[PDB]
Amino acid sequence: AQSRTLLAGIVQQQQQLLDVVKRQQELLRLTVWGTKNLQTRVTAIEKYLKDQAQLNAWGAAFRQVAHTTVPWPNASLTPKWNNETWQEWERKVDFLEENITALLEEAQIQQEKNMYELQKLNS
Amino acid sequence: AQSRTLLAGIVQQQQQLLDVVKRQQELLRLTVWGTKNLQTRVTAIEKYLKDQAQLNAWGAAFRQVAHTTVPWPNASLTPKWNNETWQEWERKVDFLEENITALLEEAQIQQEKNMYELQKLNS
Amino acid sequence: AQSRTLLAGIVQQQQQLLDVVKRQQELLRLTVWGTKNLQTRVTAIEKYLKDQAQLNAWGAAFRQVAHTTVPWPNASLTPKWNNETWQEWERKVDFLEENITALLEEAQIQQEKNMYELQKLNS
Repeated sequence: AQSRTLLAGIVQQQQQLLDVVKRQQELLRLTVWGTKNLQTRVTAIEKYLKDQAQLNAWGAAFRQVAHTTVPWPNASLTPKWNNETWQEWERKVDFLEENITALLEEAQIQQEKNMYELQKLNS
Repeated sequence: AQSRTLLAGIVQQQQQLLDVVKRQQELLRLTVWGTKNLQTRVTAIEKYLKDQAQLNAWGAAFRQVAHTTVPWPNASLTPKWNNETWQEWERKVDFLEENITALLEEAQIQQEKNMYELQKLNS
Repeated sequence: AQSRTLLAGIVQQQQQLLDVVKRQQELLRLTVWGTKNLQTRVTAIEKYLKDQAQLNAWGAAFRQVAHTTVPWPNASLTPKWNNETWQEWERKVDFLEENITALLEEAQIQQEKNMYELQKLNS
């Protein structure tokens, strides 16, 4: 009179939920790539911003043998405050990622065991 | 002596977990919109960067009837390398999204069936 | 002849899945911070873009006591269309976040109850 058939469905439902959770993990990685990719473009833009500062006044002098160049900084480069804070951000993802992998590995071992034990009841 | 009341709670817990997973999917879409929205702003910025290149030296000549215009490229536009790679990124999200929807649809059909069978035991 | 040992494993598997889901929530917050952080950098860049517009032609005149300054807008600032739309984006995350917390709180109360009832069967 045991509801093993019902347990088989419940145990299977957990497996399907585990698979979807894993998919979210891979989808999250794709989103992280887009954000980082934008930063690479930003670095290229700072460089061009610097080139402007070089552009100030050309030929602004026809009775002098000199050219005035004023390369005043344009892109505010972050050396420490963002870098140190950004490293912390990347690291937290690393600890959470490692933790999720540990739980997933345990769920797989346990999920297989739950199913293996179920087979023994009706093997 | 069967623990159907306990199964009712377990089956219900799976339904609540399924709902939260779905919420993460919608939340993920909102995050994707913010990243893409930033790219649209970036495209507008490249345009203004191009306008600078046009600015070089105005009136830098009062004894000549000519103006020196040097529109040297400023924004490095990505035609293929990023576009081809970005398309792949968007596509992987598409295949993972389609896969998650398939698993969710199966979980709903199965979740309802697990509950429907439980009612039969105590209907 | 009841499979309580099997239920103990199934109930435990749900707890492990709940923990991983929570981790995704915290990981999602880190991703949101990176996107917003990029916007702060963008605001700094608009400012420097504005400074360029100020740079037009310096010393472009040695027989006149005047300087031509043309600060034509450079960064297209979004006052309403993006702000109003961005607020909606942040708000939807707020409603989904609040909803996920409610479901998580119910799952914890129910998860503990499912385990508590199981102990009674074999306490």
